[PDB]
Amino acid sequence: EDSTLRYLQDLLAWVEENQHRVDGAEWGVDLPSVEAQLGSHRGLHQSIEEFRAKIERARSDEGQLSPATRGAYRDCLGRLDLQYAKLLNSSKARLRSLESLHSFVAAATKELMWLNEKEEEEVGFDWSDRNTNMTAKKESYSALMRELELKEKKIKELQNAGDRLLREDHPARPTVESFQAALQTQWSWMLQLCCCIEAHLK
Repeated sequence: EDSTLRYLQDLLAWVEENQHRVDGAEWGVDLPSVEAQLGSHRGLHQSIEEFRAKIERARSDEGQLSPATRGAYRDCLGRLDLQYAKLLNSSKARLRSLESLHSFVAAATKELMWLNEKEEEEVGFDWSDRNTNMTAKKESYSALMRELELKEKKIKELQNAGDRLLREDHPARPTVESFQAALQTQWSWMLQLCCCIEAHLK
């Protein structure tokens, strides 16, 4: 009777609270925070997929109702199939977006650390007059240029990847943009460093 209506409304409420959960969730602002959101959403998404079994069971118990109540029951089933479809598609899209975000953020983080580490090294080296071997200094700078020429292509590859996500209207725009800005800033610092260095080689 009403224990029936209550069960269908319970399933509806579950779907509805999770729609709320998916719709309002964060994306992350750095590698560890994005990984956490992705990890968390993977479990939520599995749970949503698994929820289907409860709907197909409610669907199965269809033939258990008397003729006078099958109509209303099916109506409610239709609402449930509908809301669930919305939820599942929202959850898939969130997973997809989290995966592409994580991939981009992970690659950018790696290149930011490489750049920062390279800067430390090159700052440590004695480029000044105290180092009297101008030949050795020139050979080091050349080796640096060689490395940066390769690295620059990778950085460009990353910026483009970010642009693709934006063109895609990725819902984590702010995080993507902030990593694009971070990469460009670090690159400019590296370029600046190269200028300081060549000042000692003239």
